Amino acid sequence: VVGGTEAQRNSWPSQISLQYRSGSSWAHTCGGTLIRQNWVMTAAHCVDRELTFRVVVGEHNLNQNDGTEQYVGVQKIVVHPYWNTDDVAAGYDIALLRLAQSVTLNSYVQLGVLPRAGTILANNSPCYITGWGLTRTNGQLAQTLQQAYLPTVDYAICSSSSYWGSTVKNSMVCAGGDGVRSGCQGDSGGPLHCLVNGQYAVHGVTSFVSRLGCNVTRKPTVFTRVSAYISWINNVIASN
Ligand SMILES: *[C@@](O)(c1nnc(C(C)(C)C)o1)[C@@H](NC(=O)Cn1c(-c2ccccc2)ncc(N)c1=O)C(C)C
Repeated sequence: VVGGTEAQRNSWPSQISLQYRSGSSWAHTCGGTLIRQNWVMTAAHCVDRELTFRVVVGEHNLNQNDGTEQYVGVQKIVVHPYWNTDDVAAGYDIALLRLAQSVTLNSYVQLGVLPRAGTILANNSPCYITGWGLTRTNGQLAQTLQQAYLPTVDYAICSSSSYWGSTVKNSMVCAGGDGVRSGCQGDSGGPLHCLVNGQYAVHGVTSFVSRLGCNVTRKPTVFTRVSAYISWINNVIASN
């Protein structure tokens, strides 16, 4: 997250860190959202590689024992049937991970609430992106969970020429684009929390940014619109 601030320890309990084993250690690669005690929602492009993954919940500082972490393995990965490797502009950038074990819920580990199917947010809706991603373009990962106020940019504006044009689809959500704050490498697969009716719900799964850089003016961070896949999500968990 570029232009963010450190999130409080118990602010975003649904956030998880998706890690893969590199050598004899584990390294954070993407974010994700806990939606069931044994199911995690993330980006398809995060699990496109033939790597061994693990999930960490109750995580705050990547390199320090917080005394709240739970480490669980991934037992099954379900990518959207229409997902096309490396083709993030086509959409369908979403995947579900079935955990090897059910995690324990407490003040640091909670399920993120999903929006009702078809829900679209008004322009400039208050949202927050969270993650341990790069704090600067071509910089380095954050040590502690970061958060940044990222207001939505409706489809009409985001799909305009001065913005993303045809690259963005209606199955996506645009947030930010002020040139100061944004998502960045390592935030992928994570949640976009938006305030709706006094409650925070996960309306997006972080997908991509401009090839030019993370925080580019008029190039908001793009997310998969969660509300467009509620039926798919329910179908997967129900038969797995
Ligand atoms: C997303 O954070 C993410 N996913 N993988 C990674 C690495 C491996 C840590 C860099 O970071 C990142 N978004 C993207 O990387 C999306 N992206 C791609 C792309 C496509 C397929 C697989 C990986 C990456 N390609 C081009 C551009 N412009 C992208 O943003 C953050 C959300 C910024």
